[PDB]
Amino acid sequence: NLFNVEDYRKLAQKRLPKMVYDYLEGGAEDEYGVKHNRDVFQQWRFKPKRLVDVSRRSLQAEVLGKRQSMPLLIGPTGLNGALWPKGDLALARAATKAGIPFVLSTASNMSIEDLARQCDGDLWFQLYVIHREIAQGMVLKALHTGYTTLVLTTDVAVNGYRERDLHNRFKIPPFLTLKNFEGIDLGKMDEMQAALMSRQMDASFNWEALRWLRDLWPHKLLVKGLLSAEDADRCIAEGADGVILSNHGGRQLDCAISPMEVLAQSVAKTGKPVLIDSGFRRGSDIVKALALGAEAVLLGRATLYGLAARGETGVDEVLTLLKADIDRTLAQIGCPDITSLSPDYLQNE
Amino acid sequence: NLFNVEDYRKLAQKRLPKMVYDYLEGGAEDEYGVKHNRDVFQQWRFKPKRLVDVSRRSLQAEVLGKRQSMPLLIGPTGLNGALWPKGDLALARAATKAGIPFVLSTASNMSIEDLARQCDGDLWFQLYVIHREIAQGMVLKALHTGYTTLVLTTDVAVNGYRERDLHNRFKIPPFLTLKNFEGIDLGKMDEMQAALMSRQMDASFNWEALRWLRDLWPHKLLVKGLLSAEDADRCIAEGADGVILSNHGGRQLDCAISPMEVLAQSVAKTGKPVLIDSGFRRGSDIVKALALGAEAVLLGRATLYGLAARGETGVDEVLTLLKADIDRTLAQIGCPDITSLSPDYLQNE
Amino acid sequence: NLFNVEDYRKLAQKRLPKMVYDYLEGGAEDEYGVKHNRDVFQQWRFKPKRLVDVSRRSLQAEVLGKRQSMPLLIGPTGLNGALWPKGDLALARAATKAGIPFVLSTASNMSIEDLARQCDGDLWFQLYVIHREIAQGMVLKALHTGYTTLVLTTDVAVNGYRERDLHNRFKIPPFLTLKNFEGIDLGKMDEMQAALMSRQMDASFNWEALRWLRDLWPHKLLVKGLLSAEDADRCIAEGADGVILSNHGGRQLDCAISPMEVLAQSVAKTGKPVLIDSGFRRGSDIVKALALGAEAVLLGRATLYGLAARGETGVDEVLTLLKADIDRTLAQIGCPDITSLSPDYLQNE
Amino acid sequence: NLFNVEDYRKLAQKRLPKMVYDYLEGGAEDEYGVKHNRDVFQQWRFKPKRLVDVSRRSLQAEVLGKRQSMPLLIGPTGLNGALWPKGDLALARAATKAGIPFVLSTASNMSIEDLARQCDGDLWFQLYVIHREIAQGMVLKALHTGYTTLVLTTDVAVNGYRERDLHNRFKIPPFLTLKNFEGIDLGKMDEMQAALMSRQMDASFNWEALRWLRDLWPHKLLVKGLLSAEDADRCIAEGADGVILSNHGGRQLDCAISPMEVLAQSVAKTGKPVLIDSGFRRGSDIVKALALGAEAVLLGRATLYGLAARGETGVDEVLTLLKADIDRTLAQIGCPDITSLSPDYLQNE
Ligand SMILES: Cc1cc2nc3c(=O)[nH]c(=O)nc-3n(C[C@H](O)[C@H](O)[C@H](O)COP(=O)(O)O)c2cc1C
Ligand SMILES: Cc1cc2nc3c(=O)[nH]c(=O)nc-3n(C[C@H](O)[C@H](O)[C@H](O)COP(=O)(O)O)c2cc1C
Ligand SMILES: Cc1cc2nc3c(=O)[nH]c(=O)nc-3n(C[C@H](O)[C@H](O)[C@H](O)COP(=O)(O)O)c2cc1C
Ligand SMILES: Cc1cc2nc3c(=O)[nH]c(=O)nc-3n(C[C@H](O)[C@H](O)[C@H](O)COP(=O)(O)O)c2cc1C
Repeated sequence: NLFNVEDYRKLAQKRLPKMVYDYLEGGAEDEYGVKHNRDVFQQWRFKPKRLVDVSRRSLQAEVLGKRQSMPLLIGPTGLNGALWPKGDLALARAATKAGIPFVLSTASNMSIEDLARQCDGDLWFQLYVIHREIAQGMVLKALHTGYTTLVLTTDVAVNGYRERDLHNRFKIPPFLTLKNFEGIDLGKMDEMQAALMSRQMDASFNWEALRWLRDLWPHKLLVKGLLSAEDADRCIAEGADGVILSNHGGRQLDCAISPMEVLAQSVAKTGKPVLIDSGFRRGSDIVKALALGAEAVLLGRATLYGLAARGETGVDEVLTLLKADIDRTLAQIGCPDITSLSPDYLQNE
Repeated sequence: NLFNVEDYRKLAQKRLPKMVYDYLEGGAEDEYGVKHNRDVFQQWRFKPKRLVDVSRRSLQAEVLGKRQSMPLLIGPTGLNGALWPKGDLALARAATKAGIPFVLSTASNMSIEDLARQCDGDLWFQLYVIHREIAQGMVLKALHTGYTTLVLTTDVAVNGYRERDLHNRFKIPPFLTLKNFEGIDLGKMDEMQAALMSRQMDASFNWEALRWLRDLWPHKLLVKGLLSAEDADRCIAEGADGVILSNHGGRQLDCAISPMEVLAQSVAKTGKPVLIDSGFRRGSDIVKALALGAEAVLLGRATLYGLAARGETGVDEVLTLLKADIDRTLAQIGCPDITSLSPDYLQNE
Repeated sequence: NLFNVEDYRKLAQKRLPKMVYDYLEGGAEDEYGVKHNRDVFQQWRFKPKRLVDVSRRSLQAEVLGKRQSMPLLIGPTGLNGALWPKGDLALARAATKAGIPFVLSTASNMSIEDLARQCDGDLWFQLYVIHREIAQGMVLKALHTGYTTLVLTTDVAVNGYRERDLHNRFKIPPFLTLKNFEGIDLGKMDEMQAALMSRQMDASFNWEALRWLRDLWPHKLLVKGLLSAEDADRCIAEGADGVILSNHGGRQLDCAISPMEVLAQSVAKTGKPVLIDSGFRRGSDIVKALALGAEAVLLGRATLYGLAARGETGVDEVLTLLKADIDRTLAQIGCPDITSLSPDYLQNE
Repeated sequence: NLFNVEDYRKLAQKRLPKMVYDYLEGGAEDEYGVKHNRDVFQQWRFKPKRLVDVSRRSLQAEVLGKRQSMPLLIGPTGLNGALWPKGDLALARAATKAGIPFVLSTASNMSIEDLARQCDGDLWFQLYVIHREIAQGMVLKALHTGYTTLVLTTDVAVNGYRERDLHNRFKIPPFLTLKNFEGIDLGKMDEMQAALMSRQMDASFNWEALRWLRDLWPHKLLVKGLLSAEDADRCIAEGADGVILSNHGGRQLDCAISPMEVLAQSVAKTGKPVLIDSGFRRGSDIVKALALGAEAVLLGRATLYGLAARGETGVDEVLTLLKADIDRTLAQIGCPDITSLSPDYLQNE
């Protein structure tokens, strides 16, 4: 009985040790955030347009100007190897077979260059800045190995207070190593940035630092973790090619608004691509966001449930159900072409 | 203990095999739709008018200009034979004894001409278009056998994702055959529309196609499955004599609005009869809709519970309770004549 | 543990046979009405006024111009004898000891003249009109025996559909007889109004009939069962000295609004005393209504729980707790004199 | 597993006898008040500001013009000795080690002068007026022993109806004595204010009485128990240096609004420090209040859970978690300096 994402979550819960499952499903503090991420979608309902010819439908769409099979992406999630062996490759291959980009996390278990060597799909790289110089190295690595777009996630200045992990004394499984930080120096002055091997990131990274990153990277640049049209607009003003509204899937700040709450506003104010993630499980959630103007939706836990439960095949499976889910929804609301979606198909509840 | 519709649902659940019961009660995906269909009625409460003489009450009303015993109809539901032997006849006979129309489904187990031959009540025919030519045949059949009004349901361009059926591997019971598609050709060119024996309808049927249907049928024409005043108005502009606001009882699109949400607007904009279904269980739900301007309410599952539980007699029983329910409500709110209902008797909550 | 009304309900449920308890606690259809009657009070919260001298408090108040100990009344409830022997007397005596009026029901187990003979408190009479002439007899009886005010309840044109009673085949207990209809004629022409010994009232009683009643009764006249400022205002225009907003404690129309929803409006429009009942259990509910302008609150089930659980003493007990409850609330919100209550002490939620 | 306040409540429930636990956790009547106190915080969510340098954060803040480690205080709670031996000292010492004030209750188990003798932190004194002359004595005592600020709580004109205590026949534990009322007179005329040894306070204390208190005390004066901007403003007009919006943690009036409902208004109207308590458990609740303009938040039950569960160490523990909680929240919303908080970081839900 694997007919939707929730079915995959259930199977994933059965196969993962409790501690790993909690680490994946868990959110910050009371988890009112993850709940809100799901509940916010009920604020909109569909007003389908009847008697529209939907015999020929299209989910094809440009994201940052580049055509892909559907406006979905497998977003950046770290420690995927803890969910399934070579999790990073499995995810990237499923995304490639589906015709959509895959975003590699700075905390991946497979290195930037190894994935590129083993997968020919559209690869994006998600950057966490712990040490500027180290960040510069990874960015150039990604550039030199053909990663098409850079994603700066800015919502982990400090670690989220996830109590499930605290109660389980969650210790990052043995085998899992942060590959991208592998083999890095040890001079005695020419430097002790080695001190920067902590569990905390550079809490000082700011707008000026973004300019630095902007000059460093030549291709499409996105800023992830935004929760206001004002921040999204500033990002564009500073050179970003688009943004990813997100609350990190409820794992950072339990009382953060859902990105869906500032989606329409960010789209109207920035005039640039506004991607989004956090809370997406049903094709309907996805269509609601696209209808409000989102360029694309990034999947977090949805595809991880497929990975955890059945590896690569599970990811392929989750993506085909979601694709068929989206397609079916378009037919039902009378919007044959996904690029024609508009607020017109929605009713605020 | 058979005092209301819910009591009949309970008895029906006891008598039907689980798989058939799930197929009947089930909705699309999370079933937030069927729930919403029920919950929306709580958005209105009654403000009765006291000291009104209600010693003589009338539920009589014209629907599409034709008087009937009460503004209710037994709506189109397919595979009624799966709920009770000769389900279609049982329903039609109960409706006839009650003085209200019965709508035969394109997917009925009794043929268009057989029902007409065995029942003298007001018979309506509900059309699903799978193959144009086949549709034309059924429409002419219905015309020639005395069906008074034609109903085009437009909300099944594609099949609803009903997970209860998927989990039960629901296979349309053996005996049940789609009678109306019986004995149809097999030429080798003069044609393979035989290819059109799938579980999918003509997803291309559009406004132009509606005109075609409009010229084909000479009597009253209604378009069912609408969820916007704009669509309802276009239907009238294209020749329809009225519409049936509906979300197919929550079985097609889980996040569709309830038709009750666009009822008042459709009535004010079209100026033509606006019938409605989806979620009706209590006489109060019915009176609320009539008060908002609905010409009539079509029963879906309510009368099917009566059928499933006690056959024809069960349907008669559900209709007498509902009639007495409506009558009692009119007395209580001080509107002796059902045709005098207005938004004045309601309080938006 | 008898510290509030709910505690008395619990004890009453333990002492009454289930069928009698259901008949008392029950509401119409789904009982969404009784629930709403309780829930509506949460729409207001208190904004107390601090540093006000509340060392000397007063609950004394005029109702229809006549001073009483507190703005409470034990309202009309029929078949009180089914809850406790000589229930009507017990209630009337507790009310008298408390300094508030008691309203005798047309369906009481003790006759109009017997109660007056055995209780010297302020007695009101509640009239149900089944047969005009019979009604005239009771009204004159009440007049001649010293009942101070007449109450016409208008919300039982037809009986409420209470499903608990239907499931229990509730048969009015053996002993209980409708005393006020005792010993009445049997001519053969001079008449068969004997036909009017049914379970249904005069559904034709209207505004003209109210004028008739108005000319018949010389003292204070109140119309009970109103749910709109418009009806309340018409009642005043037709001669009523005040009204009682009420939905009969949720036992008549499950979807009726709570009288609390039209309280402020009725007070502002009529300019006459507006009493109210339906849903009152906590002193806070009572103070909220008084603050919104209600002249007084009638208790229905609250005092019946005291009666059912411990007879007269139980009623005395419920009234002293409620009085102390009200008094304590006045101190806490800083309104020492109950007649100084105003919307100023409330916050709409 | 002691990672947040709720964890300490759980441990406290395990260690305290039920009767003492109920006396601590309990609220007035239905306890809809305490629930509302918690629920109201969900009316706001965070809109963090990204790309802000939060590598250096500050929780330091002035309260009534005096710098302290963070805008928190351990508020006045009586009978602390019933929760842990020498509870008052334990609380005061934990607060002092944390760098924040401690407020001694008039009903403390340790005397005004004994605490001052044993603790050198910032000590505030909370005054309940039962007898004017007795009140004057305590106020002068506090003045002479170095207490920095006086707090008049005005929301106990009468005792709250807490039903948990009534059901448990809660009798103030044996050992616990009201130290501050110790050794006081017994003349025969020069007086029987001895009559004022009841469980009730001076219900007459009013605005004029506040002036009296104002002239008596030379330092900072705060009025606690306010629930309206109008009352808060009057307090300032009468000489108070600030106020403490509060509903006494839901223990006095079950339907009282939460102070959070008049926080912004009180801040805008008075132009003076507006402190607040009632319902605070998560750092997020605290940051929301500060963002709305509160000068500081007083902890009631939160720190008592630490006391009850692990004495002084438990209090130290609750304060370090709360401090780290607040600090983490500031980083996450991008407001490095706690004094820079504004409504800008919130989204009304
Ligand atoms: C186990 C797990 C690991 C994650 N790792 C990262 C990461 O390394 N970098 C990043 O930018 N986001 C990371 N995220 C956040 C995701 O990019 C995404 O914002 C989020 O999961 C979306 O919400 P959803 O899980 O409801 O889809 C992670 C999320 C989860 C659940
Ligand atoms: C078992 C079942 C079969 C149905 N079959 C049909 C059909 O063949 N044609 C059609 O137009 N609607 C069909 N409907 C939808 C109904 O016409 C009606 O819109 C719906 O049931 C109304 O909602 P309700 O079930 O809450 O009353 C069906 C509904 C159910 C529950
Ligand atoms: C058992 C029972 C009997 C009643 N009998 C009468 C009656 O004879 N006449 C009348 O006017 N109202 C009658 N009422 C309605 C009450 O006057 C009153 O409106 C109602 O109970 C108020 O609501 P509450 O029960 O929540 O207080 C009755 C209510 C109950 C629960
Ligand atoms: C057990 C207990 C004792 C209290 N004693 C006092 C007191 O003596 N004086 C006072 O002003 N407030 C007193 N309070 C109220 C507190 O000062 C504070 O307003 C309240 O607890 C804040 O709510 P919270 O408990 O949700 O934090 C008490 C509260 C509790 C729970």
